[PDB]
Amino acid sequence: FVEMVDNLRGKSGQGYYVEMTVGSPPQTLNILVDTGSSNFAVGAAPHPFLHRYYQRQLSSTYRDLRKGVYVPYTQGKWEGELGTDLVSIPHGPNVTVRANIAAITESDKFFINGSNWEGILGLAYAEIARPDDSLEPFFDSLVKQTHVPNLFSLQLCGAASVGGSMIIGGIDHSLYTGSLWYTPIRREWYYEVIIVRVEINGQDLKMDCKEYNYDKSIVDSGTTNLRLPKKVFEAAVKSIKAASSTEKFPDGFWLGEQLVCWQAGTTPWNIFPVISLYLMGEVTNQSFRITILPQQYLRPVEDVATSQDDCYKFAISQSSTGTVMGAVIMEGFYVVFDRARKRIGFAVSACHVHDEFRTAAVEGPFVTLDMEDCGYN
Ligand SMILES: Cc1ccc(C)c(OC[C@@H](O)CN2CCOCC2)c1
Repeated sequence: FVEMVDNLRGKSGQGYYVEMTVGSPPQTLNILVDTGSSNFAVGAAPHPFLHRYYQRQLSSTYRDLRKGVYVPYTQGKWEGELGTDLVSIPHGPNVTVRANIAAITESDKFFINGSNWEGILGLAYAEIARPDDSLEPFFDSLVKQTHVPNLFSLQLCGAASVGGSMIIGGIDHSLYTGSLWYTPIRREWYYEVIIVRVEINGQDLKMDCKEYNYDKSIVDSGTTNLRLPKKVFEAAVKSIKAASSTEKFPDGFWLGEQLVCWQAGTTPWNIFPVISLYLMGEVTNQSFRITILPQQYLRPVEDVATSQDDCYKFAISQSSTGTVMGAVIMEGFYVVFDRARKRIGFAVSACHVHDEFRTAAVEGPFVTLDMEDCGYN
């Protein structure tokens, strides 16, 4: 798996992408790695933000499916023409697969101006595939047509330019320290899990854990932030605020309506608490917890032209769709999407940003009763 190490790149805030090839002869493209969706979709027309795009006319192996797809989201969309073609991952396993490709022909607020990626690799399950679950996801096609074991793992580092590794079909023990702790995939649509307890600094929010997962809790490499349902966010923030009263901050800041700025190297992190999520374990009444630092929820905003200081965002926010464990969470950990056994493994990342005081941690076992009742029906 050393072939796959460091095979992800990116810029802060713009997501992590891997190099892929499509069609014959190979067209090289940088493709966003997204565990929060299930479509393999690539730019197929000269949108001006794009370095590159899929030229189907060049590919002997391309086959039109004579069906379109339309993918709306909040303030924007993409849409395209479905087909299949041969796909490889140069710094991945040594296979070639016939995959569904959504050739993106029109879009709105999808592509990022200044980004170096041109497509998206949805790694979640068929259930949430558009237009429907009959459209087989890439990773399904990859496993079905090859002897690649049914799992992948991600080490998202983020140092500006960010970096990481997507190990396809296996686990690289060099990417983590300590032991892997596993949480069940509640259902195969998103990578859905159950949070059973939340501690800020050690103290818990004392809320009906059912809330923590209203209506979902998911692991999503395509989201930057830790999202938290309305009520959980309220209490979450209420407590982080109390942990941090040493200095005063505006209301908008907590709502991600404004950024906060300190002077160069002048923001010791200790006015902010560590945050621990307890996840459902593999065994009845057994959990484990993952602990992240404020260096995870305080993310430097890359470049602001109207300033020169240490201006971080607050990487936590509300949600109507549920908890979303994004890069704020994932960059503390090596994460193993163990699809074969329906579970996600967390371990301390060999690359997470630690200091001389505190660290990201994964610890267990803990005893937690009624973890099932934490899941919404
Ligand atoms: C790069 C990009 C552009 C547009 C959209 C809508 C993107 O979303 C990526 C998804 O993984 C978003 N998550 C949000 C949480 O729920 C699952 C989908 C990415």
